[PDB]
Amino acid sequence: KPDCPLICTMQYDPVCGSDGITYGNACMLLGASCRSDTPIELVHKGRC
Repeated sequence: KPDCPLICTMQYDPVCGSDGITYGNACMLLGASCRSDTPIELVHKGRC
């Protein structure tokens, strides 16, 4: 599973991550995959 970032931004860059969720940003995901529930990933850089 990926890792976590170091505070990306608030430039709403909603990306659909392999799990079924649109994260505020692919960065906010690294934080998720790091402490969400399972090994998440990225599929589309937008609203799916």
